[PDB]
Amino acid sequence: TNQLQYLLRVVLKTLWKHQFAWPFQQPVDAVKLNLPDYYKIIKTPMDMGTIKKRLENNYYWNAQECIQDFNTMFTNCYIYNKPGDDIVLMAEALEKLFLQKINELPT
Amino acid sequence: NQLQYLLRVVLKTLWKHQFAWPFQQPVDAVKLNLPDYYKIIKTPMDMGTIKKRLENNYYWNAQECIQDFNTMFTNCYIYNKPGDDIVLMAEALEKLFLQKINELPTE
Amino acid sequence: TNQLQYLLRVVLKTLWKHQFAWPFQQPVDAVKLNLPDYYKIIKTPMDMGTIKKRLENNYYWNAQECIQDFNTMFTNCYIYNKPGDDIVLMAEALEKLFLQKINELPT
Ligand SMILES: Cc1cc(F)cc(C)c1Oc1ccc(C(C)(C)O)cc1-c1cn(C)c(=O)cc1NCC(=O)N1CCOCC1
Ligand SMILES: Cc1cc(F)cc(C)c1Oc1ccc(C(C)(C)O)cc1-c1cn(C)c(=O)cc1NCC(=O)N1CCOCC1
Ligand SMILES: Cc1cc(F)cc(C)c1Oc1ccc(C(C)(C)O)cc1-c1cn(C)c(=O)cc1NCC(=O)N1CCOCC1
Repeated sequence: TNQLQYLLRVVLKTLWKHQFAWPFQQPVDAVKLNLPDYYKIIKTPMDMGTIKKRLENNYYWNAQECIQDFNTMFTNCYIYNKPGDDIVLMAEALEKLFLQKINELPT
Repeated sequence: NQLQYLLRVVLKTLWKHQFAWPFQQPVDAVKLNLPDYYKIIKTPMDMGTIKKRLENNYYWNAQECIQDFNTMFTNCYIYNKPGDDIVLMAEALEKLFLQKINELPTE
Repeated sequence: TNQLQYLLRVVLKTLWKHQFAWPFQQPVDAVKLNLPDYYKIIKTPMDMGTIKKRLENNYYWNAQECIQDFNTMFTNCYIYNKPGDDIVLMAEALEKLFLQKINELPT
């Protein structure tokens, strides 16, 4: 099986279905929340919404580039928020699940 | 790629046909007052969805796409009486599907 | 690498950034601009928008089909408009650039 297929049909599907996915399914809406510093501090934004489109529209060079985007999504969240926030536990849980599913990856 | 063939040849052929229109998007059970449709048919399918899936790198391979076309025809034959307009249209389209699927490459 | 991937991430990216891209990012709206003859003279219309959808959705059989589309876009423009017209000077700059990027295509 292709790596990128797996990332779409398996890795991403699992994370998307998951309970805590909703804040990561579209980008952080800085106006709606009142956080003018978000686009200042977070240099390269990223969300599963974006990732899903990239898989569906032939953007990624290799599976290593799609994984990059996942880590950036997580690392972004951890930078901008203080540990033990609500959002951060959510991210942490998703990254747990994410990292499980990478290890099953085709080879 | 056989998937290319299913998009560019098989699906265009079927979509362009006169009988396609009821199979180009889901059956809208609300509009038809068919509240039993979504309870009887458990995997609904249509060319709208199939098209989307080919355009968005969903399928594991050509043979999963063929499964979807079959599910489309057989859902029709499950829900509807034989000899109904809808069922004769489905049969027309399936005949034409089987012709086009024969000249499939082997990759 | 796959050449289609190159056409998406490098060629089309570069052309779409460019200052003169905007009139070529969607079909030439003959009704808006008030050109009844455009669609009689131009038998195969084309634009960077349609090429993009096509790259994003697995439409192209191979990379030479995509390259023809880019060439149709320019020639259509030279056919329909007069020399010295602005749109032609724009397309000419875009074509220049297109041809540079095409000379670093994977093989
Ligand atoms: C504000 C908030 C309250 C809450 F109880 C739970 C969450 C996840 C939450 O965070 C979000 C809620 C909605 C949205 C929308 C739909 C606008 O994209 C985003 C977030 C949010 C998402 N992500 C990925 C973040 O990194 C941060 C988000 N919220 C800003 C935030 O965490 N805070 C606002 C002020 O700083 C402390 C808490
Ligand atoms: C209702 C109907 C009348 C007709 F003269 C021809 C058709 C094809 C027809 O079927 C449909 C018409 C519209 C739509 C829309 C566009 C709303 O999705 C769907 C169908 C239809 C499509 N498919 C694939 C089906 O299996 C069944 C559909 N309609 C309900 C239907 O045919 N019946 C409902 C119960 O009575 C027996 C027949
Ligand atoms: C009309 C016009 C005036 C102008 F000052 C600069 C341009 C590029 C221009 O051309 C277009 C402007 C907008 C649009 C929109 C965005 C609506 O589709 C299209 C064009 C246009 C684009 N392309 C690719 C063409 O080949 C021709 C276009 N316009 C009609 C046109 O250029 N002419 C109309 C008849 O007179 C000679 C010039």
